[PDB]
Amino acid sequence: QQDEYTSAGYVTCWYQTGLIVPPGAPPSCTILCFASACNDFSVRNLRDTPFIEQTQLLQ
Amino acid sequence: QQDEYTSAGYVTCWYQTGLIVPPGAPPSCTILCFASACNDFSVRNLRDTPFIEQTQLLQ
Repeated sequence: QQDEYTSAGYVTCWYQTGLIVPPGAPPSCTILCFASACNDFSVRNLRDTPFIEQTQLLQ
Repeated sequence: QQDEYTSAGYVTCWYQTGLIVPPGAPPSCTILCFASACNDFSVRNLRDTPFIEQTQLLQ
């Protein structure tokens, strides 16, 4: 839960030359992003995930 | 001269994905078949060829 302190820098992508697509191909293209930690990654504490919840004993 | 006995199996070719040809190229294409025996081929007897014939002494 990063605060202004212990935060991380912005990441951005900008055109350098401009995509050059020939007449026979569609001009638009789609780029996708894959994110995985490098080998040197570590965790330090353990806590409840604030993503899943429940209300009653589900039956 | 294969009979039902000592006959050989059928050979067939089917589309797996479908030819994908881009706008700049012609959609139709032509495939050709080359047939040659592998190294292990053998013949056993000798006989007249039933493909060529004659009528008289050609002069």
